[PDB]
Amino acid sequence: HWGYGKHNGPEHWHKDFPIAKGERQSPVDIDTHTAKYDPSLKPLSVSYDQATSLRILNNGHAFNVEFDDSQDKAVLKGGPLDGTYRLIQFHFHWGSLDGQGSEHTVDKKKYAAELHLVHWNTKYGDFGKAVQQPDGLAVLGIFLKVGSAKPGLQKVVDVLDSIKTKGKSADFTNFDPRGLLPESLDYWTYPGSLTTPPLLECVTWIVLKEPISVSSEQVLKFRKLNFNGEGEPEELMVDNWRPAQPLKNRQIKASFK
Ligand SMILES: Cc1ccccc1-c1ccc(S(N)(=O)=O)cc1
Ligand SMILES: [Zn+2]
Repeated sequence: HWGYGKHNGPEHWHKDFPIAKGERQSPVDIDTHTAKYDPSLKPLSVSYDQATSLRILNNGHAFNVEFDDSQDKAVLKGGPLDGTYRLIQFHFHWGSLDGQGSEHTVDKKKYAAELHLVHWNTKYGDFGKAVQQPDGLAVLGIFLKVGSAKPGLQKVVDVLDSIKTKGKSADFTNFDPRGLLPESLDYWTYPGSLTTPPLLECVTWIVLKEPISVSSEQVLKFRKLNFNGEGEPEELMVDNWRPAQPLKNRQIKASFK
């Protein structure tokens, strides 16, 4: 079934997931000149001090760093959001080359990678319920450019050898996701979807203006991961990104002038 290759990639997804051609699909191009500053947008509130990471998993499409979301430990609120969203996992999308890899683009510019911190609205009780709601998820998206290393990313990079193939997981406790954030929390926001199947239209996207810098060696190690399972022919996990989708009847709002 679905993946990122010629025969099962983004152009094919609509056959099993017709919502692929829906009215609020993600990612999108962020046209910075058309985005409107909204002075009524509140600052983001990122509360990750009590975050409890548990595990890192190669799921055959990316790797997820998973958190304990059974309590309000790591939460996102404020910004465009009403209520409290719990961090459940983060993952990345990245390219085979430094000039591609992000899902969102900025004035059509592609970054080397994009970090997604996935949160669900606690008023819906669990993640599975939340993805069935138009305001069920808040995903914080952060662009990665290649330059200096991101020290807070290195513990992720160093465990990737142990989860090379699909279905492999490793203990990944005591990781602090605060080390993945840029200085500024200025953001764009719009209503959208999951960027992989099932492509559900349940996401409030919050995309940070300021990218983080990662080193060429760090992203190189992302690209050594495998889509395949152990004992199967090696296919490098690269270019696991969906391209920009039609904006249709949506406005992107900016928290900043
Ligand atoms: C992969 C998956 C399975 C069931 C429910 C949600 C997901 C999912 C898909 C995409 C994202 S993204 N890349 O928009 O942050 C997050 C979760
Ligand atoms: Zn993602």
